[PDB]
Amino acid sequence: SAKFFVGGNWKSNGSVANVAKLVDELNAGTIPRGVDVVVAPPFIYIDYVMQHLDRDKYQLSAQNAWIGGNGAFTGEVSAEQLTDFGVPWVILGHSERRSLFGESNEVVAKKTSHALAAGLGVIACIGETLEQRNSGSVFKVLDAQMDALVDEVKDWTKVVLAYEPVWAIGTGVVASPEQAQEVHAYLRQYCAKKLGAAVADKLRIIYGGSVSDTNCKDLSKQEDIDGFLVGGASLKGAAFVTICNAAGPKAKP
Amino acid sequence: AKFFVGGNWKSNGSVANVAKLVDELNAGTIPRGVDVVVAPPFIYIDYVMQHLDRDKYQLSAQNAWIGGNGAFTGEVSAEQLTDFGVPWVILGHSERRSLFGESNEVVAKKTSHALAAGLGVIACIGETLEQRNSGSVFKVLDAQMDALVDEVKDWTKVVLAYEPVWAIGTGVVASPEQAQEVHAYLRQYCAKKLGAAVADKLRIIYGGSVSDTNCKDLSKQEDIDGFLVGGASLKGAAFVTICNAAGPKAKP
Repeated sequence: SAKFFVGGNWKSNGSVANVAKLVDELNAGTIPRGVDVVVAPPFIYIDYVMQHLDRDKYQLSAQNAWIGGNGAFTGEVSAEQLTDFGVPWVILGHSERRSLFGESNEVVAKKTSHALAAGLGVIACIGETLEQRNSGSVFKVLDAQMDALVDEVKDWTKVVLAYEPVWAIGTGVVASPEQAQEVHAYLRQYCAKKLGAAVADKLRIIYGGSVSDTNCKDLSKQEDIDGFLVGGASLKGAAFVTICNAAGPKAKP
Repeated sequence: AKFFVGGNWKSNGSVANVAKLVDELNAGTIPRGVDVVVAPPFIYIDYVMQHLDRDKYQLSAQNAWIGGNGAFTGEVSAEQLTDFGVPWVILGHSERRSLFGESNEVVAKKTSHALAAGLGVIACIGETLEQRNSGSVFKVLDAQMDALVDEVKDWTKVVLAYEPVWAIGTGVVASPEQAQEVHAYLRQYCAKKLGAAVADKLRIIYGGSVSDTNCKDLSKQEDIDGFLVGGASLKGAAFVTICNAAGPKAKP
């Protein structure tokens, strides 16, 4: 069992007209019954998307959350401020923060366990780069990114494990179905050792490559691909709704 | 001069408190002719803008991204703030510099980028306890203020906030004479490099452990044009008191 998870990370994008336009487009789309669909607008627009996105079809998310609680931390938004505000999800550990802000695995893991205890669900992101794929380090790279999460996370009920290959995040070369499946199969039978196949067969291992309307078809057929983390297509309305429909029989109604 | 009173709520807030603070801020009266600026965390900027008094307060962002839009998970751009209605943004806060590693040049780049995007910047500077105990104070500000003068090409919409790191949450307050000495250096160092035409008009506000108690004594000093308030900005009654510390430094 794994309700298909399509995550639409808008990333640092959007105007007043565009967010209201994308809300109208996402509201006009029809999502198949039994699919978790989560949009993640940048912090300032959450109050509006919370108030204007159709509550039955989508749930909200935040693109980041502070490692600690409240206090004197300028700029950061706490994981407690979010649950009280009404946001149910948060993306922690994107490759645009592991690299550009120096967020290590132990920080992202601690960032997730603090957000879990704050009452949130975490779309915990992992993945290697072009530097690591060629050197064959994908074996170690994910096992070190994952162990930190296992070292911290104590309840995977609300965790969604996104595999974003950085050599495929912003560059448009979507990892082929047989590539992004051989990695997802690892994470499944890897979470079976540390946790236990009962938890692993229930966990959602979505995919966070360069997903579009075209290529989600052949990815969603793969066994250990339980969903998508969509970035560029999530800014286009019907482009996101198409990918939210590629679930098929993996959608528990 | 237009006495500049900032209020940086920092990583604080709830649905009740943020709402409660706007009622407390809308309640008190602000002297006729004072620039007062509050900076809630990002998620509450919508509510405050639609509830805080237009005619008595202005909004501010606690941070902005060094670049424009694009694939940057989490961050908020300077363009995303001007179209939203925000007129101000605090950049280079001492908690940003130390915890997240905002380099001296990044903070300068963040200030000129946010200026060219239609915003105004409350530029932050200051030294640590490591930097006063070794006497590196005047060297640090010269380096932090130089990098700005490099990027910033119009100081019309820039408020320069001095923030002693040793005098933040510690509770220690840079005494009225300690914070007037520094505020006077920065002015003759802005006449240095931008001429006395820019320096006299520029707003240099003090950003230490300001409260309704010790705001009366710092507001009288010569080169102190206001305050960055962090902790006392969360009490609507105490913050409006500090906004009245202006007196003749504002007038209309």
